[PDB]
Amino acid sequence: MKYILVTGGVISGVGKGVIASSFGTLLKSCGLDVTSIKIDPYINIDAGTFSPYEHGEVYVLDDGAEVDLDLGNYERFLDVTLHRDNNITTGKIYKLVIEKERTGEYLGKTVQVVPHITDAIQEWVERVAQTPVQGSSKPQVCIVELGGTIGDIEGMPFVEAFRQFQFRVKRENFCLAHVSLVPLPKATGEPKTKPTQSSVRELRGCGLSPDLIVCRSEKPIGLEVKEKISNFCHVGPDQVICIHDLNSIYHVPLLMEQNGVIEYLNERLQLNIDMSKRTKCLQQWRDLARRTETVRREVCIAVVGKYTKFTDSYASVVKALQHAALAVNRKLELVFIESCLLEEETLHSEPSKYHKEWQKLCDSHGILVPGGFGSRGMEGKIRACQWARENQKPLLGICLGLQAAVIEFARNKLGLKDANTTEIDPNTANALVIDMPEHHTGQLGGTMRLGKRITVFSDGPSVIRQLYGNPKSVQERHRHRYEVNPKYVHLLEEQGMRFVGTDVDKTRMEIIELSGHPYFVATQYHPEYLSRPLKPSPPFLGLILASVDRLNQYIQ
Amino acid sequence: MKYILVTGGVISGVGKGVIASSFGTLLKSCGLDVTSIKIDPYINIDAGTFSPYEHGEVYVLDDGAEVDLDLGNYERFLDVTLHRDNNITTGKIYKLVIEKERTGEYLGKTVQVVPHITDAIQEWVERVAQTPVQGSSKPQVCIVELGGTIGDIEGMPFVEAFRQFQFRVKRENFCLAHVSLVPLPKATGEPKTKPTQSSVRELRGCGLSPDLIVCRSEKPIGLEVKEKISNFCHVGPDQVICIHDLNSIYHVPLLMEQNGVIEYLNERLQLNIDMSKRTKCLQQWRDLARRTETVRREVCIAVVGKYTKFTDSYASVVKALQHAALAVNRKLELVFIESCLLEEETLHSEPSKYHKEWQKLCDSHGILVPGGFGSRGMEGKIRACQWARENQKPLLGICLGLQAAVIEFARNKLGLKDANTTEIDPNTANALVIDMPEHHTGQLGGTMRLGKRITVFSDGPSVIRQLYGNPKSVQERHRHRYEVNPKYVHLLEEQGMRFVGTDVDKTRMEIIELSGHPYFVATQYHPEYLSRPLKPSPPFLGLILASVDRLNQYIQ
Amino acid sequence: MKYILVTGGVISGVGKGVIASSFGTLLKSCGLDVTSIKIDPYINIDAGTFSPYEHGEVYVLDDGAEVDLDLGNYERFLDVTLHRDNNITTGKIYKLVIEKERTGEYLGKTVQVVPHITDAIQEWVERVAQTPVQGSSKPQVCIVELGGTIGDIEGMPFVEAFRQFQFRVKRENFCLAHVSLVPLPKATGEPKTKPTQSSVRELRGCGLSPDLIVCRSEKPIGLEVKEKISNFCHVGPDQVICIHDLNSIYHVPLLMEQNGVIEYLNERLQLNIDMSKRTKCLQQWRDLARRTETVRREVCIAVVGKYTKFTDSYASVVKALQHAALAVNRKLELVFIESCLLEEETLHSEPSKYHKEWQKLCDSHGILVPGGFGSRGMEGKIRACQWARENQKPLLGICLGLQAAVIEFARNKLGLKDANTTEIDPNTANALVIDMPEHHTGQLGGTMRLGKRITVFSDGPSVIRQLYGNPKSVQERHRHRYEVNPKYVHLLEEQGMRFVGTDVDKTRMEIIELSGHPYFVATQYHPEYLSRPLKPSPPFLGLILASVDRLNQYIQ
Ligand SMILES: Nc1ccn([C@@H]2O[C@H](COP(=O)(O)OP(=O)(O)OP(=O)(O)O)[C@@H](O)[C@H]2O)c(=O)n1
Ligand SMILES: Nc1ccn([C@@H]2O[C@H](COP(=O)(O)OP(=O)(O)OP(=O)(O)O)[C@@H](O)[C@H]2O)c(=O)n1
Ligand SMILES: Nc1ccn([C@@H]2O[C@H](COP(=O)(O)OP(=O)(O)OP(=O)(O)O)[C@@H](O)[C@H]2O)c(=O)n1
Ligand SMILES: Nc1ccn([C@@H]2O[C@H](COP(=O)(O)OP(=O)(O)OP(=O)(O)O)[C@@H](O)[C@H]2O)c(=O)n1
Ligand SMILES: Nc1ccn([C@@H]2O[C@H](COP(=O)(O)OP(=O)(O)OP(=O)(O)O)[C@@H](O)[C@H]2O)c(=O)n1
Ligand SMILES: Nc1ccn([C@@H]2O[C@H](COP(=O)(O)OP(=O)(O)OP(=O)(O)O)[C@@H](O)[C@H]2O)c(=O)n1
Ligand SMILES: [Mg+2]
Ligand SMILES: [Mg+2]
Ligand SMILES: [Mg+2]
Ligand SMILES: [Mg+2]
Ligand SMILES: [Mg+2]
Ligand SMILES: [Mg+2]
Repeated sequence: MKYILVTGGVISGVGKGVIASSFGTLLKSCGLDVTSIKIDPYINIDAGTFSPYEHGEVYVLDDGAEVDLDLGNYERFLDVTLHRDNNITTGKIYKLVIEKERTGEYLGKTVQVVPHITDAIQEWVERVAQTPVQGSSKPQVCIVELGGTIGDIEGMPFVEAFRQFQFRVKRENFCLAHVSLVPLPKATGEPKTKPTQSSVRELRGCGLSPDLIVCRSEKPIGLEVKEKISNFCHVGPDQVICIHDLNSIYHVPLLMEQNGVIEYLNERLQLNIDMSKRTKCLQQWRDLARRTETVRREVCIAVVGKYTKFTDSYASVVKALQHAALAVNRKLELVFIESCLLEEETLHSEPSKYHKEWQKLCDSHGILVPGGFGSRGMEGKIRACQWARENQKPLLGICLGLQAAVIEFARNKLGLKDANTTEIDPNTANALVIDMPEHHTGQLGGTMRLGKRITVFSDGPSVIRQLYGNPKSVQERHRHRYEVNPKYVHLLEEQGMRFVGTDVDKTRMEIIELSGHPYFVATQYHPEYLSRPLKPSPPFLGLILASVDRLNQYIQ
Repeated sequence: MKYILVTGGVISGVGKGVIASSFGTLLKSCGLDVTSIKIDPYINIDAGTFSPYEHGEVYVLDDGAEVDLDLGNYERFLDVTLHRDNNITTGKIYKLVIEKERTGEYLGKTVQVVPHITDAIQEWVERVAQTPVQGSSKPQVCIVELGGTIGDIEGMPFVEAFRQFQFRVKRENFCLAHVSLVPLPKATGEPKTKPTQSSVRELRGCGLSPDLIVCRSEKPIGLEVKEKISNFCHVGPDQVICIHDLNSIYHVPLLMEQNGVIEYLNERLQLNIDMSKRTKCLQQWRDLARRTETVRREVCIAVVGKYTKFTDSYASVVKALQHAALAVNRKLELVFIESCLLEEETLHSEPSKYHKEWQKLCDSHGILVPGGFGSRGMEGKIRACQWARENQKPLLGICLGLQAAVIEFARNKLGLKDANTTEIDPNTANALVIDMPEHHTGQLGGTMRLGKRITVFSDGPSVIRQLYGNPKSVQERHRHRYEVNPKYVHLLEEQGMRFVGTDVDKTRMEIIELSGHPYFVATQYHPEYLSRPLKPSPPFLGLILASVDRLNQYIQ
Repeated sequence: MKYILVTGGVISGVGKGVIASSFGTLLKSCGLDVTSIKIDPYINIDAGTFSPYEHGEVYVLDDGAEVDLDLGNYERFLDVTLHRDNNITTGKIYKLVIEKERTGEYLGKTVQVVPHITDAIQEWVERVAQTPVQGSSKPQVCIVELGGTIGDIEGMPFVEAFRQFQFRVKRENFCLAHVSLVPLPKATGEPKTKPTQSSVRELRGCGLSPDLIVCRSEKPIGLEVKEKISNFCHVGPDQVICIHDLNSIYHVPLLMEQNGVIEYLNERLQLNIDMSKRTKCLQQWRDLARRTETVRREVCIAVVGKYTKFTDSYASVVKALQHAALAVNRKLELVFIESCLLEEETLHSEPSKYHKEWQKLCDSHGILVPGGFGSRGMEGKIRACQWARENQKPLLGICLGLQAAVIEFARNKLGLKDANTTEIDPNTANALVIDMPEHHTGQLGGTMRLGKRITVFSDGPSVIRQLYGNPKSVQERHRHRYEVNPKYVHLLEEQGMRFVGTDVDKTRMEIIELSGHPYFVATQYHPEYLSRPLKPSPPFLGLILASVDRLNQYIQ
């Protein structure tokens, strides 16, 4: 088992995740099995506490784990399926060790950070690196990405663990890549290597020695800066890799392959890649990165979102839209519309922003209501679903656009003008959405539907069955708690709201599709968790093909 | 509230505990209320897992907590009663924070070491420093002793916490004392200040600045070494305190008062001691420290102990014996006798060590069987209790010498030759000791008798009632699980084994005293937890007064 | 004597010189006597070895010292006269100590870096801080600017010296200001305080504690960044000073006075400024900084310079031009014309750049030939002087434009077509410029005319006498070696080349002024060494007033 550790230098927002993912993509293209581990030095255990407006985009693995979005980035770039243990945190390690000590399996000894916490870290890393992530074959390389910057208090147990680890796994199996900031004060316009010198000094002091240096700057750095860095950091000048700000993120593995990273890793980790097939063709990645700078025709999509700030709060959604638009060969223009600026309460307060938001929503080609874990701004979501329903505008709803869609449908098409949720307003005669928790053996009470579940379609006349390649079932990822009530599902089925897919027991409803409309569908699950750069997801594919009037042509 | 933080320098075994305790003793003598906090950077939560041969001498507070022996040292030197929270560890802090995060009282934020763990440490320290330890009056100074050496990974959260803390409590209320090693290579016989320079550099880097430097050497250091240290560490030359190896530990507060520490603390922390009464007489401490170097007549006591190694494995016991001997005005010579080297199995293996151990046990004036948390070597304890019973040699048993004494009494005086425990050999018709756990409301099951409990004596003719000042009750500290069976307690009461004291409900037995013997008593509790330098404990007092034939004279 | 030390943080080009000069300007305006010391950690002793294309603009003090240009910046901003010892370097200190040791005035002891080099540094600093720089009154504050970044090997003796020094001069007389880089990666657009945290940690470790933090960013930083910095660096949030990129350098003292630096220094150094007169009016500095952003009408000046690169290679010249243009109330547009691109050798090689350079020289309003210490490109200087002479374009020559002007005058007006220098081509019958070195008692041989010398004018009809306020003499600064030959000075005086000023002995010639021309003058000295922001120098004043046809109007 070979390891590649990716550490960070001067500051935090220095670009470690894209470097690690690109390493993975290169090695994958060369024919290797690659897993990856992300280490977060914060005290949390999961993302089930994280507020959406505070961190954004809980990513859900197919075993039901709510983890960092960085594991989502690895899943997209490497095309693998990671588990909950592929994400180590400080809280997880300290909890495992404190519990082990409290049930007396250290045999009365004093448990200390060194060596017990570092032994725990090393055993965890060695353990989850042999777990298969692509089928059943063992991985051959593991990319470990360490969060934070060297010198911080929070990351010291981990660098101590990895010093000992580099000697435990026989250094010919261990490579370290250091990502640092080469700043450039515009008072003189010269790249400064002094912060990199300091950070590599701290790294050497802690016991680790870099094999690659990845510099982060805005344009390329010359050979003099490269030679100064290789002199102070003890690498070769070819092992100093410059990654400037490129067009897209899909150009970073190509820029890494242009700097000859594959040959250095093939000799340093003693892999035995046969460097003959075009040097392990990254051919379709080249096609995709070329399309990213070629598309011209625009498609405008609206995103009715509560936390309009985009500190990665709709990351998987935006990326599913991008992967869909690139395969449709069109440029994506994304509009973010606050959902609370759509209710006429703002009209009562000040009509200016109300009107401009409504005009931005009106001049769009398609609508996407994402799933906010909450009820704040749901009124705007109902208004937007209604507007799109009575204007023949294509719409896709995600885990809450289903609830909002069925609510507005009942309200303004079946006369149940008091239909609402039990999310809020739990005092309602017409509870259109109810709470049907999961009851699996091993539960006392009930919890969400979490993870990969099977879904079976109903009948013939539906487009979602076509976009999915006409299969009988489809496995997707669920993170919901509330459903719709079957009384009403057969009430509002005579009126135009067909239910196309649901579980094997037919007790819940997952995909609605109101007929007599170009594209009006909704899903309880999240389709943006299985969207990859080289294979988009069929719901977003259809939403893009409909918003530019290419859907029917694509069906045939 | 004023604080004094005591940190450590070059190595670990540098003498921090005695420095902190002596600070406390000085300030106490000057008329102040002093509490103290001990910080252990290890991952454990309590000492209930610690093996006795691994750390030695679990100390039991009077609320039932099993803590470090350093809290025992503070209790002896300061004459206070500390609680479980006066002993912070890394495990306690990380467990409190992980639990707070897992029940969502950080409100969805990311919990990080800085600032959340350091905020937790600061709030804990501020909290337990206002808890009264002497009656009900609030403390005025708090001595915080930080374990480990500056620069270690385990102690970084704590020094970060205390940097922020020094600014939160208004520096005129915060003083730091740094204890360092001044080594002396005998190749040249000159004290070296260079390691102190390095450690104070690391301390300054982490954000703290010393107010006192306490050097640790074998003989005094001159004024040139003192001036070099004050030059590199930014203190005055009078704030460099030399503590060499003295006669006893009772000379350290006197040596601190000779270096004018009280005046510096009175001006630096702005206490308002009225330095007139002999400068706050340490008079009876002077008497005790003088007696330590004056006593001449010897008394030899045997300690039948399993783990003959004395890495502080019988600390409170040995110190109770010392406090008893000093008030009796005699020198104490302590013999450690392995309990497993008394059973004739070693006689079968090799009789040499068997015979020499038995001769050491035979030429002693008194026997003390301590309480080992286990059953290893109990056979030797039975043999020793029997030998002392049939030779009129004074004996005191502690929490297991009671069980061993009653076992040998039954065996070799009432014919129940198969009497044993349920500790080991749970298959016995004659279970002399049984398991009567505590059942207090708030329990599901049963746990030990732990902490301070009341004890009432039975009748008139007993010496233990006399040594205790003839009170009706006495509060002591229990850490036992097994008792004796009442059937047998009234069986072997006609034969000479009187039961003098027990609980209020008379369902257990605590003090046995077999009459027709100079001094043969036993106790279920531990009397060595309430033994102080200036007031010994009556059981050990009587054991010393009997082993030198001064008991009857002392009674009158 | 009060001290202010200015140190540097993360990188080198962080802006220390302007911060130190602005401190000086503020304190000067408040009515204090201020001196300043610059510490360069390089091994050189003077700038007499520095190549002009390598460092640029040797500045000449009025005692004959060739020093850094930073002393020129202090002289301009503070309006003082510094000496050679106001510029400490590593070479100076180590040479003084090595020589002291080699002549046995350490009395046989071992001389070590600590304490002997640091004692030398401290005595030097204490010594030159009491030397008067403005008349004869003792200074009251001293600004010490330490070059380089904390953590470098070259600057460790100096920070050790200043730790000891802060305690030697009684901390109430010592203040430290730390200038650091707050970088801003545009991937997220958030200012990062982590490098400042690291550098202040190193600074604290070395023994110094900041009193002010001066952050360097492109736009202002908020109160959250300010609070994070004050938390980690132990200052108040008002002592965190943000200096963004402003219009000019004359806005930095005003931005410092807006952040209340004067009040903090008045309380911290216990100066006794009476903060009543507008809080010590920086009134004419306000006028000048306002004019910097108000001037509209343009004036274009050409600079025929060898090393067209401007790494501060014509700093004093460009600044004299700016100070002149601002008082004339016009905007200055400066053109840099390579002197070697004017000889027709480039015409033979490629005429494109030749022609474009000649067109840039042709479309200018005035010409300035600066003094290059050499002979490279002098041919272009002769061509430019000739072009300006036969086109009635105003010209000013500086220490080599005098030689070039007299050479072209002889050549193309008196028929001596082989007139040249002994600088190059030492084989010439018509040596128009000769070498007349200085012979002062205390010399074996000859050296340059270096430092402040007196100059007496000749007669009535001249404009340079008018621009100087019609004085009899003027003290200027000389750094030349070659002069003109008196035979020829009376040869080409009938032809239109009048000599207006020279020494007291009339053996050399300093100011030529060819009549029958708007403004054609030349000077052997450098007038750009006495040019101040609030009083320009008369030669450049006249050159600007002539290039915009305002000279004659200004004369009356
Ligand atoms: N394979 C990846 C990796 C990165 N990202 C996105 O690109 C942005 C920048 O990535 P990253 O390198 O992780 O930036 P930072 O997290 O700010 O830098 P660091 O990890 O060093 O803290 C992130 O929002 C991430 O969602 C992505 O699209 N796909
Ligand atoms: N470990 C080091 C490295 C360099 N220097 C000093 O730093 C100075 C160079 O300044 P700087 O430009 O900041 O260093 P660079 O190596 O050039 O780094 P940068 O890329 O930021 O320019 C030199 O005088 C050198 O003596 C030092 O003292 N200690
Ligand atoms: N008030 C005190 C403090 C110390 N001791 C005893 O003296 C010995 C040495 O004390 P200490 O200073 O704590 O030594 P170390 O623990 O080895 O040093 P450190 O705390 O720095 O690790 C210990 O066994 C302790 O039991 C004591 O009798 N009474
Ligand atoms: N921060 C310091 C302190 C001292 N020195 C050097 O260390 C040498 C002194 O050696 P040493 O005896 O080890 O230092 P001392 O201060 O005397 O420490 P010690 O008490 O161990 O003798 C001197 O040459 C001095 O230049 C140094 O380089 N850096
Ligand atoms: N009072 C001053 C100070 C600075 N300068 C000029 O402004 C430029 C930047 O000044 P400085 O702060 O010294 O920049 P650096 O030298 O690059 O930064 P540092 O001193 O920290 O190395 C320099 O070219 C200098 O000539 C100026 O005009 N007048
Ligand atoms: N001395 C310190 C300071 C901070 N942290 C950790 O650093 C993380 C914060 O990351 P970063 O953003 O890089 O630190 P900031 O203080 O916010 O610095 P910056 O201004 O660059 O954002 C937190 O988890 C905190 O636990 C640490 O380990 N050691
Ligand atoms: Mg990242
Ligand atoms: Mg440099
Ligand atoms: Mg100790
Ligand atoms: Mg020495
Ligand atoms: Mg500078
Ligand atoms: Mg941050």
